[PDB]
Amino acid sequence: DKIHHHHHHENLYFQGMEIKAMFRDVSLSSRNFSEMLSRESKVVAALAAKSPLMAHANWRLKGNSLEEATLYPAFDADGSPSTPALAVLNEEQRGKKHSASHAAIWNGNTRPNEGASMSCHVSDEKVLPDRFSTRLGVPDCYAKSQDLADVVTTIVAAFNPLVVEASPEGYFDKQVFDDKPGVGWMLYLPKVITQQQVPEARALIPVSAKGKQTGTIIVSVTDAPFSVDNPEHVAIANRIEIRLVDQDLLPAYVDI
Repeated sequence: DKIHHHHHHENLYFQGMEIKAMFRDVSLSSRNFSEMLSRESKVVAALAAKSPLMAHANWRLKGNSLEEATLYPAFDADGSPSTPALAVLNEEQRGKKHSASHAAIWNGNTRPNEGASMSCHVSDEKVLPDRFSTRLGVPDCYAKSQDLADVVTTIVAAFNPLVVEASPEGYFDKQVFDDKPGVGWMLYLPKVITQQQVPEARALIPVSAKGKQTGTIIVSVTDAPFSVDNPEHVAIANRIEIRLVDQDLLPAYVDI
């Protein structure tokens, strides 16, 4: 109900798909809202191609209430960051030296399972990694793995991350290593990962950029939408996690 439009509800448990990325951009500040919203606009564009409910015009800033969460559109008609949105983010940042959510937006849809939201977490000290996350909702029978791969590749091109995790909420309690990233439905790593290294993987999608393979998306399930309630989906994602660690391909969260 308030999972997408309220600011702090991103810390609460919900039923839906979650794509979490960790990156290190030494040129990105926590006050550079224009660059944050422009990167989010690229991710929104990938979602808008799949569903009309994700169109840029519908997206709004998050708020402390449903009323102020529907007042400010995130983008202009062309998809660029809107000035009213940048004006609000600059005023809320004023004085506040510490914030756990930057450029937090939602698709303005309050209907169950029809909503979506995303936010950035930029650290100015750059000792801890920067973060980006997006929440979409429970995948139905018409949820193709290629559609999720397209959204992950767009996030890789927009943030050049060190890791992207894609899994339904609640998979973290089911992953083999709690100190290392989970495979879930998909896992992106900025390394060339082959069939010989991970023979359990149902798909290994190469991600290319600047004239070479930048990384690989590891897919556990390709026949149906990944379900945390399906013990077969969890067991194969768990086997892939064990395989990746056995060959020192899976880093610890603290080491990222």
